[PDB]
Amino acid sequence: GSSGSSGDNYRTTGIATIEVFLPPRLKKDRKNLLETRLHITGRELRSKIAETFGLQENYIKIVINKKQLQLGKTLEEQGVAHNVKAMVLELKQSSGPSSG
Repeated sequence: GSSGSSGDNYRTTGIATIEVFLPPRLKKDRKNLLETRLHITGRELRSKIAETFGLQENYIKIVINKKQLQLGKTLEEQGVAHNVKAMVLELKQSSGPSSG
């Protein structure tokens, strides 16, 4: 429903290269780099990568520094700088409440 917000012309770009490491299942190409801002919420990432590689966002989890991506914290908050690395993990069987 309608699209188009914010603008720019001349101003430093708060972009940051991210290294996405897909599992030995998809295999698309060498180390995949993802260019994104830092202001974006960690959640946006988990979603970005997904959409990016058309993968799933509700079925994946980023990992950085043998830690988990803090979707509740901004890339900057958690501590995501430029030229960083990230791992793509696949959630486990999610049963939860039966579907009716």
